Order: sequence, then structure tokens, then C-alpha cells
Amino acid sequence: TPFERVELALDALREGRGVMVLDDNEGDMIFPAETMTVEQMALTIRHGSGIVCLCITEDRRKQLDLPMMVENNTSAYGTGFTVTIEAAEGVTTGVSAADRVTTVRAAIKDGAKPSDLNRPGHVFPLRAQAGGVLTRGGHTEATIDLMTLAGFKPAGVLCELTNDDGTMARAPECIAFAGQHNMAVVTIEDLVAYRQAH
Amino acid sequence: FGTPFERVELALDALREGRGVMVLDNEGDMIFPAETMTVEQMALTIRHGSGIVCLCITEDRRKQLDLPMMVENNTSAYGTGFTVTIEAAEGVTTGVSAADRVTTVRAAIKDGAKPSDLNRPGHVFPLRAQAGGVLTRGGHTEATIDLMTLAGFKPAGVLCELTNDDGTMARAPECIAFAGQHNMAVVTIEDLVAYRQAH
Repeated sequence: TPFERVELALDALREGRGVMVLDDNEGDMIFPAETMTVEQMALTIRHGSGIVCLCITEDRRKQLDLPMMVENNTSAYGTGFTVTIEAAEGVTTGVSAADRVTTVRAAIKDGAKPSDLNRPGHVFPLRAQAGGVLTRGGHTEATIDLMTLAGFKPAGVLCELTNDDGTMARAPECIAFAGQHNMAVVTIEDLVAYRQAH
Repeated sequence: FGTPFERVELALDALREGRGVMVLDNEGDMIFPAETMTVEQMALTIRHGSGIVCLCITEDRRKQLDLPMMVENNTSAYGTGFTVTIEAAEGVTTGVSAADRVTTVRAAIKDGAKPSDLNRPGHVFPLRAQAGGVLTRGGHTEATIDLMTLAGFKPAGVLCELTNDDGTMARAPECIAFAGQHNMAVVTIEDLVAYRQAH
């Protein structure tokens, strides 16, 4: 059931596993920002678009002082990238799985201040829409709600799953793949239903 | 091994034959003529790259498209110089597929491209090359630009860092092994700097 699938995912997150979030033809591996490992970051760079985003809230955004990249968002989904980031220390080129994580941990770390970060960089922040999947049915909000439900900071890492031939992964592939990495599979509809109820 | 000048010219050939170049200075960047790059190639660079696939351009292509610099005060360790990211305003879907990235790229360079040809933000990341090239700034950005203009191309080229699968950045021997396995010409920014100084 929707509710079963949602709660089963919330578990996965707490056990520090990944979730494969789907909707409508693209699946996003996502992780708690707080728990994610280099090995996991490597995995997402290895099979992701390599465009690895850090979903955050408008308040974490204000806290770090990250302006929205564009004043007038014209992308097909109003995707909502802010200004990109690099950990102001602990990193080198900022591209290694090791470095991306480090950048990420600097962003979430309790009481992170803007000087903790360098702009631009190789981690790409996504501001979640206030209201979550009920305001906006996107992987961005989906990622945020799962984290806050799981009881985490409202910050989580995400990435599209890519076939090696370069095509975006379809559900059966996202599913095959989630299965092969102890990742809980869920859908934004499931999450919307779950939330509507509660 | 040969010479700086030999290596440089040998690369300029690779580019015209529509092959790739492995540019080193440590971190190696696969790069391609923006104009000639194929989805298969884009796939290859997403499959072994950081996945962060950039489109090096000139300040004039930047003005033409009306892309502001992402940050007003660049504080990155290398002043890397990203502008506002992009998506092809048509022909694409989610903009992430190798197919889609290319399409975004072709829209950007296409003769007489106007800003309305593009959507911001998106999944291709423009890099504005510093006026003066590798002689002003010794970066993969300018290295990419000079090679394209030397090869006789538009001053626009696609680039990406080579990543080991374990998630570590590729070192030279790897970049070399790899370039070798894809008919890619290997060159270094020093070689290019030397080449330019002469001419």
C-alpha cells in the first residue's frame, strides 16, 4: 500500500540506506544528507547524472545566504537551483565523492554560516517549496518530506539514475537497481496520499 | 613522448577528426568540440566523468546569450567561473539524458543563438573562459578554448573531469590509459602554454 511503502522507506532512511523516489519516468536515488557516505556518493556519481543535488529548505537557504541562481526561473519544472557550493575547507577540487560529501556536511552541519562555504562549486543546492509534495509534486519536495518524516534535518542528497548508454532510467531499471542496493522504492503519489491522510 | 609542439598539434588533429582530447595539468579533463560531439560521446563522459559536464565559452558568446555570472564575488579555490546554468528551451525533456545535454549544447552554440533559445536553470553548466586563454589563466577552461580556436573551431567546447568508479579523481596514468582506450589525444596545459608562447 501507499502507506506501507512510505513507512518502509522512512525505515530505510533511518538504517542509513537509500531510497529510489519515482513519479511521472525518472527515478532519483536519495540519501539523508547527514548519514551519506563517500561510498554512497561514489555510487550516485557512478550511476547518477553526476549532477548531485542537496535538497534544502528556504530557512537553511537563508541561513547560508544562497541566492536563487536565476531571478526569473524559466526551466520546464521551475526546478529551483540556488547558487552552487563548495566546502570552504577540507576539499581540493571539490569533485571527488569524498569532496562532494565534505561540501555537503559543511552545508548541513549545525550552525553552518555562509563563510563555511565557497561559491560556485560542485554541489548544487535545491530549495524545496514550502508545502512539500502537497505544494509541489517534485523530487525536491519528495526528498524533503521523507527526511522530515524520518525525523531528519530537512536536508537530503539526490540524483537521477542513468543507464550507462546515457539514457535516463525507467521504473523497472530504477527498481532492479534499488533492489540491488538495499534501497527502498517509493512514489511521489504514495507520499502525497500518505500526507493527505496524516 | 615527442615535444610540446608535436603534442599540441597532434591534439588539434584529434579535434578535427571529431575525437576527444584528454587535457592534463593530476586532474584530467575529457573535452570535445561542442560542434561535433555526439550523444554517444556525451554518454561516455557522463559514464566516466564527474557527470558535471561543462560548456566552455567566450565572454562574447556569454553576452550573446545573456548569461550572468552565477556569483558576483567568486570565492571558489580556482575562480572557476561558472555562469548561470542552462537548458535547451526545446527538443529536450528533463535535460539530463546524454541526448538532452547535447541538444542543450547545440542550442547554445548554434549560429545566431538568442537568449530565448535557452532556459535557466538547467543541467548544462557554462564556463566563461578568461580573455587571454592559458596565457592569462592556466585552467582547463582556457585550455579548452584555445584548442578549439586553434583547431579552427568555434571557441566553444565541452569538458568533464575523469572519475575512477570508486569515486576518486583520475590521475595521469589513468587519464592516459583511458585516453588511449578512446582514441583520445593527450595534452598538457604546459605544452599548450609553451606552444602559444612561441607562436
